Amino acid sequence: AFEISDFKEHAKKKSMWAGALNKVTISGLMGVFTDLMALPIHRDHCPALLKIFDELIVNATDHERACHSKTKKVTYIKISFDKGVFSCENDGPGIPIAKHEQASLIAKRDVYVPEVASCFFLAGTNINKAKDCIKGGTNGVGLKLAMVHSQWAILTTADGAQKYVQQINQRLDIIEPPTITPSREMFTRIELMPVYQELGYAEPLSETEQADLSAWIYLRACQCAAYVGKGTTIYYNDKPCRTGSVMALAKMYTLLSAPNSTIHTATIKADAKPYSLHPLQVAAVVSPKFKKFEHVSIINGVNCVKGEHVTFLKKTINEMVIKKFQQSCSNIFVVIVGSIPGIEWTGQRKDELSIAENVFKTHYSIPSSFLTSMTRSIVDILL
Amino acid sequence: AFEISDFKEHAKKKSMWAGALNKVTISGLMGVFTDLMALPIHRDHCPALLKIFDELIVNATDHERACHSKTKKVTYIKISFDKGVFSCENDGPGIPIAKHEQASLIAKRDVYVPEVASCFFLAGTNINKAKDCIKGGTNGVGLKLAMVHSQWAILTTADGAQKYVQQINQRLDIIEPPTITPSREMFTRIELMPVYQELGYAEPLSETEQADLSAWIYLRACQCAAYVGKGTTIYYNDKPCRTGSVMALAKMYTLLSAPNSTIHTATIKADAKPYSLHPLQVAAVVSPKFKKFEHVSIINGVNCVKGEHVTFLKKTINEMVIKKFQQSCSNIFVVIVGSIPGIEWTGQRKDELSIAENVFKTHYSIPSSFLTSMTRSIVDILL
Ligand SMILES: Nc1ncnc2c1ncn2[C@@H]1O[C@H](COP(=O)(O)OP(=O)(O)NP(=O)(O)O)[C@@H](O)[C@H]1O
Ligand SMILES: Nc1ncnc2c1ncn2[C@@H]1O[C@H](COP(=O)(O)OP(=O)(O)NP(=O)(O)O)[C@@H](O)[C@H]1O
Ligand SMILES: [Mg+2]
Ligand SMILES: [Mg+2]
Repeated sequence: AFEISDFKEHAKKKSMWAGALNKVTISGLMGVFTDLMALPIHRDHCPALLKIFDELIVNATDHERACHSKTKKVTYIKISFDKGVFSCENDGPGIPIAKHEQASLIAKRDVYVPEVASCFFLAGTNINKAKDCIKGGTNGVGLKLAMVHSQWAILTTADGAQKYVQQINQRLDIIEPPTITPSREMFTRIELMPVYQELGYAEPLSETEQADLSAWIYLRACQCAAYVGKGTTIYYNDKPCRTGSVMALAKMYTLLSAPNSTIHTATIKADAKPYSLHPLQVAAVVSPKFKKFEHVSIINGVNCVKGEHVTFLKKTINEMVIKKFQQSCSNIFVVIVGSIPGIEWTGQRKDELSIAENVFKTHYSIPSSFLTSMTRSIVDILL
Repeated sequence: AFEISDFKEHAKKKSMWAGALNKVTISGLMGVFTDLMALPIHRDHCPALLKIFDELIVNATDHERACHSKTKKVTYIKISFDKGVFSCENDGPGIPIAKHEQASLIAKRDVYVPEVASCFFLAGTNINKAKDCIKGGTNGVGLKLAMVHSQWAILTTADGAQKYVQQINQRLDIIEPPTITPSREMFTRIELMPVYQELGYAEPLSETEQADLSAWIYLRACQCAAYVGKGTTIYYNDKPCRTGSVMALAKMYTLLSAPNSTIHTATIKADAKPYSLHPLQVAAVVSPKFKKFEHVSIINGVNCVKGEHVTFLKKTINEMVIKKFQQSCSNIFVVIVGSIPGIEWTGQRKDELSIAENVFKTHYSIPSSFLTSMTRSIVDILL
């Protein structure tokens, strides 16, 4: 009756890794539709499926970030979705094409670094992460979840001297030996076909499933375009995602509900390292048409739905609004994008970040001009 | 640079398993203080520490529940907290005192079932859980997290014929061989000393840390008292937790803010199995003094902060309120306690449950008398 599972079988059965493994109601689910307009998707979807995509996307946005290591130059992240096949490719240095001595002993066969990265659970370059490292990745798990939910997958990486191609098939059951050839290219690509039918979807995807998933991925790519460094262009199905600022994100999310609106902007800064290395970009819209407070937070490349950084903004605005009114956040839509050192995620899904609220009180300052303009707009509505 | 971790080392370093491993701001943190009054704890605390306690408590509440197995009779759950030492004991059948053949081969030594339960990750009786099983436990992880965050721990279990005592020390590094003796007792006890200092606390606990943690545990025990079956009494430091109904919970949470209030009650039922086996108990208070909607949900023994069961209640009330007003949830405090089959938790912490919203629409009915009285109270406030 007491059973012992391995990681691979556990991940196919257990919602704890990536969320539910069939379709459920995902409150707040959005996608982008073509001007770009973010719109709700009021149909049930599988959280673990969307997480396949997210794990690959955050791995790509992580790559340009140095954590006490040599700088890496990434000029593109290319995301593709067609005929059910999903791929994500970025340049910058490839995953090292070299034998991993420890994994080879554990496996009793030659195992190269990219196979460790994609096939070994609890394995990666962030196992001993510094508290100030602002990569989203931390557990050495996410890429393996993508593989375990794929009927077939191909990892291709090149390092400027060699290219490494490896098939990882049947939900990680069948790892084929890699093919290594000479090459002058340099990139990392993951291409896969999710187990759609096992996750509740039609085989092949229905028209509506395809449209919803494409819209979700496109919006995730647009979020990345605002987060990544100035040198990186994001593409979705070869089209550049032209949402490189928090203002552009705010406009896309409010185009239906409050077109031609004022966008209040702020760069929230800190004086002391490590916080001073990481300004937070903010854009907000205030409208009486908004039914409840909403934020979109892209923190360390992750779409965060809950965290004390939001509360810091809301409480600071509220204090001012109460004062000005006496002479409060339900009319606000706010976008917050940037890196925060020292946060801890509450699960592999990275839905919620955890931190002492006093980090923001001690270290960060919200510009008075933004607070004053937000307060004026909110009070006008209240009155 | 690419490192491979084992589960034990990963759990000591990674917030994904139990939450942050030092003190952070936990919005909504509450404890009970002595009449019983639930009050906020406005000090940062370590989520993983509180999760040690929760994992043991949910294991105890799970024990009486049959999932297509023989019925188990549990008459008590005794929780203790003194001098930093935490223990949880329940009766009912003990963990089997028998050699585990598979674990013994993996370990190359004699390993008994209770050592598998407490020391092997991804191991337990719920690995192949039926979708209709309403135990909180699912992953085969929680007890190991308790051990990995203990400087010392003792597992004691008895099966009516033998007693098994095993020391599990130094954050799972040092598993001592068990001592097995004849016995007529029958129970399962876990006693441990958390690694307080490593988790941010004083050694020994400060007066305030001790008071906060005791209050948190006591409130968690009171929540259990409303969830468990009629035959089980919950004790905290030997005192019975006299909060056996949702009404008693609602009163304790509103005693400071709205004493002597009306408590609206409902039992939400479904007609079809498996849902019809699991009525949901509800108690709500409506007051203009409440600043925002709040719920306390004990679902499958777990304190759930987010789930579509709440949304089902809010939307049903809102529809009525809009209609009656025209001739809405911020004045509500609501307690919901019961089992829901087919939910999936989003992480090991079980903060959020996932389900299709249509489960409630199709299967469950909220009594009209409760909806009507709630609506009258809410509309009176609006007007
Ligand atoms: N697109 C990529 N480009 C370059 N290196 C990559 C890429 N994707 C993954 N890697 C490497 O492969 C490792 C394993 O990835 P992954 O399993 O996602 O773990 P992680 O990103 O470190 N942590 P997490 O995603 O929180 O589980 C990473 O640590 C990187 O070193
Ligand atoms: N108090 C207890 N009384 C009896 N059996 C217990 C008790 N605690 C744990 N067990 C058994 O030990 C197993 C391992 O517990 P645990 O590691 O918490 O896993 P789980 O409860 O099945 N799943 P999860 O808590 O979601 O990780 C359980 O499946 C039970 O069979
Ligand atoms: Mg990753
Ligand atoms: Mg458990």
